[PDB]
Amino acid sequence: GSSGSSGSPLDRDPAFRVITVTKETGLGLKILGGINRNEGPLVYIHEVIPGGDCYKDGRLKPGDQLVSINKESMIGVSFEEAKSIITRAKLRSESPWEIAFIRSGPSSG
Repeated sequence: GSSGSSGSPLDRDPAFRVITVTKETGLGLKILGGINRNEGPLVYIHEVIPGGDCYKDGRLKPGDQLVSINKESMIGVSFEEAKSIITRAKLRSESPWEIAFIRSGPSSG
């Protein structure tokens, strides 16, 4: 059957949500954590820079756990890497920004 449980490096989350942010100038998003950093190994939104693509979206916020941007991996990655991807992303292209993270919170009742 299936083997694992206890603990694992990679494993898609149940509340894993994926959205898209209208790309115009560039990502303009900050990340936190890093297998080397203290906030890691998980990666989260350090802060939404005022004047970015996501900034306008709002869907995302500072503190949310990221998963992958554009088409890379943010889970269990190097703080510099995740950040290196944003600026390395397509940028100034035609397709929007592929944002993947986990969404889940108390709503109503």
